[PDB]
Formats: sequence, structure tokens, C-alpha cells
Amino acid sequence: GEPVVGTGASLSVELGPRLLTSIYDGIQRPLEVIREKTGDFIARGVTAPALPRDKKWHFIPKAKVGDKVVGGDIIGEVPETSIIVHKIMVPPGIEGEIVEIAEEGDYTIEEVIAKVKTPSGEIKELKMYQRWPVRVKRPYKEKLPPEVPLITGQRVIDTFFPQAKGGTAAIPGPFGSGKTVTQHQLAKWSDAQVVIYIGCGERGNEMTDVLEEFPKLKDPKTGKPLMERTVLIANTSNMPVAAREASIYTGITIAEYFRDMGYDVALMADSTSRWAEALREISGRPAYLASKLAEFYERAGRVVTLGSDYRVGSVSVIGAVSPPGGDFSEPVVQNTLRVVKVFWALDADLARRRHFPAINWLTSYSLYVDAVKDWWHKNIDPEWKAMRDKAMALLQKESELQEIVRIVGPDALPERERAILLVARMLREDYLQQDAFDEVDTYCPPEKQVTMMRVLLNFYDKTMEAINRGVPLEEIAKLPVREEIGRMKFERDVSKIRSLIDKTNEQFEELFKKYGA
Ligand code: VO4
Ligand code: VO4
Repeated sequence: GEPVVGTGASLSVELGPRLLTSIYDGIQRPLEVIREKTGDFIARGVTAPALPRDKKWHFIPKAKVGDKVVGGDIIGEVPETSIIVHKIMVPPGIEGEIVEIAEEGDYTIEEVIAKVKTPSGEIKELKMYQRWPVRVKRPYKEKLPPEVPLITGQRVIDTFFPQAKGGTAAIPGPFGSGKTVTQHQLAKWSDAQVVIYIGCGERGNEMTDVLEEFPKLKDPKTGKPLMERTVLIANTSNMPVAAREASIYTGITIAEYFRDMGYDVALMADSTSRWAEALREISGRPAYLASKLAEFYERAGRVVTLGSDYRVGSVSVIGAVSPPGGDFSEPVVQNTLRVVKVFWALDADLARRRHFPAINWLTSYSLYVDAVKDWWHKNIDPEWKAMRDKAMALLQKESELQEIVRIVGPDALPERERAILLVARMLREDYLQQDAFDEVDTYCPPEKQVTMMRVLLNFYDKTMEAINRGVPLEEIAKLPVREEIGRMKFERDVSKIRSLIDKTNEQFEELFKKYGA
């Protein structure tokens, strides 16, 4: 219900209390499964609102009459779930003095909780909510360069293929896939305060997957339901093409809304083996979509937000990649990999071998290693990057030894080359592999990740020295500290884990003894 100029009608989203816990379609209608048809234009439809009008939200003022405010200043707070304090912000574009502000009380979002007098003297009435055109990226002061990692708790990601806050990552396959769980681990454990999940597609016709068993789903950081810090955006198959395409703009706009408050948010865009009909045209001009995609992904970022006070937020984006053929030379994957800075190569050969997080350490990548190393170094461990590089070099080396051995067998391999396989094997089993279903190992804090890495690297250093001093590998393979090393991931007390470093040294020292110089 508006004019023509460029891209369709108004085309907007409402941003305020009860986005959280809400399950929406691709254009922000509350959830019963429904339909919008279009092109680059607009829609018809039915009567459901977005944020509810009836609901009365407690509003705490955070400014007084006489305050100068700009686009994005926080004028009040609303507890909205037991996890998220919602921040009421002067919408972008508006600045002035506060002439009127509501009082500690309970109000429905339709109320006016403030009036601002702009410099030319116009009076603006501010609601608890605000409207925003999904296709326009919400403004901000500055986009900071990648530098703070999105800690995921999952060893292989955090060590070898870090995501940066405000970074962009891709991962195979549909999220609903039962072959792996890192997708869930990512959603549930990343230190983003707010999760915006765009759950594309669905299976069968009984109707009840991600819909039912999710208001029940527990948030392990707080014991409160994960819904209490999530916004769900449903893409069903019986929904219409245009609503699905709009859904990710809807999601990212909502995400930008939460970063604007000073929150870190993660946005997960699911995806399915489905042919988008680009190759329907013949004469009238394409790869123009590749750039629509790009433009999407570069709406991600950690930013200085609008406001008077210095404030930072981020939108890190994780996107599912599911080529029509399960191919992976399909344009969908090329197109994504040309934009994203991080690929987590989920791998069916790993899953079959029950190597879990089935993330291939050889074909994955992160362009954020350098950008985050300083954070690790300054906060957790000065040796961080050196250590990841050394482990990566050992896994790389193992790869080559494996190749060669496929051909000529293991029988001719020298002790030093066996030692390398022994230790790379520890590295694969004691570090890479993580048990997502263990109550301790489901999450691995930075401090524990680096200690564990020290223990393995120290073991490796000692192993090589031992071999070089003539100690049989078989005597190293049996070293009793190995059994402890293979269990360290289940240990909660980081300093007990650390103590394995002296245990190793001692056990190796005994071994040097036994084999006089
Ligand atoms: O569930 V998978 O992303 O390893 O095909
Ligand atoms: O993304 V892969 O399942 O070809 O490692």
C-alpha cells in the first residue's frame, strides 16, 4: 500500500518486543503456514500482525526530558524474556532533544513512550517499536575489521577455522540433516547473545520437525529455553518462492536490529537442494544473482553502532550450502565460496568413520586466522598461532605420509615417520574429535583448548627427541601418559589437564634414563 519508485512497495519489518520467541514466515507474519506471490514488486495476503498490540511490556526509561539524542540512542529498556533485555532506540534518521518521555510502567507497543523535538523543530513520536525496509542495510558509524573471534567452543573450528564476530562462514548440506550436529552446536554455543535462524525447507508430510521440538529446546548457557534468545524464520516448501527469497533480508534486518543495541548476533541461513530458475530466460539478458548474494553477505559485520555512546555490535553470518546434485561444482557453491571468508568442509567420509565434528581439516579454510590471532595472544595464549600452525603442519605431513603409504605400505617406514603418525593420530583423536553429547566435552573454553594443545605439542616435541635419542617408538606408544592425554577432553579442571605436561616430561625422562647416553 504505497507508490512505485524502484524496488516494490514499502517492504518492511517491525522491530521491537516479541521478535524473540516469535516464529515468522519470510515477511514477518506470525506462524500459521501461508503465501506471498511476486517479482521485484509487492504482495497480497492475510490479517496477522507481527509484534502483538495487546501485550503490555514493562518499560524502564533511560533518559530524561532535556537530553540530546541521536539516531540509535537508547531511551529505555524492556525485559522481554528472562535472557534478553530489549533496548528501545531512537530510530535512525531522528535527532533532537527529549521533550517527553514515558515513566517506569507497563505499555502496549502502540503507545508513545517519547517525543523528540528535532533541530528545525518538528516533533517526533517514538514507539517501543520501529519499522525498517528489509532491503536497505541498516546504517551504522563504522565497520570494524575482523578481530574478535566468535568463540564456538568446538575445537577444530576455534583453532583451525575460526569465525570472526561479524564474519561470514558457509557449511554444507541442510541444517536439518541428521548426519552431523555442529550446526546445532554452533547455534547453541557461539557467544552471540541472539540467534536468528532462517530454517529453510522441510521433509515428509507429518508436519512437526523444527516447529515442535524447539520451544522445548534448552539453552545450555542459562538453563532457560533457547527460544528466549532466538528468532525463527520458517521457509516451508508449501510456501511461495518470493517469501523464501525475502526471508533472508528479513532475518538479516532483524539481526542488524539486535547488533544496533550492542549485541552479538549469529544468523544461520539454512538451504536445500532446490533449482532456482535462472536458466529460464533467453533474450533480454544472469550472474547478477551472484552479486545479490554477495551484497547479502556483506551486510555482515562488527560495527560501531549509531548512538552518542561508543557501542559495538555484530552480525556474523553462517550459511548452509546445498548444491542441487550434492555436486559441489554447482554454481551455488562457487558463488558462495567466492564471498564467504570461512568454509567448514563437512565431510561424509569423516561421518562414516564416526570422526566427529565431521569437519575436513584439509579442505576447510578460514581467512580470519591472522585477524583473530591477536585476540588469542593477548587474552588466552601467546603461543596460540604458533601452536595452530605447528599442529596444522603435522596434519598436513600426515596427509602426505598417508598418500605414500596407500601405495607402498607401512612396513618400510622409519621410526621417525611412525612417530609422526602416532602423534598426528593423537592430534586427530584427542583434539580434533569432540564429543558433542558429553556434558563436559560438548563445550571447550579457549583456556582449555590451548592447554590441551600444549599437552599434545609437548608430547610431540618429546616424542621426536626420544626417537632421536634412540628410544623405541613402541615404548613411546605405551607411555602411560597417553591414556590420560586421550581422556583430557573430559576433564573440567584445566589445571589438572595442564599437569599432564609435567607428567609427560617425567615419563619421558624415565625413558631417557632406561636408554643410557
Ligand atoms: O549432513 V552432511 O552436511 O555431512 O551431507
Ligand atoms: O563439502 V564435502 O562433503 O565435498 O568435504
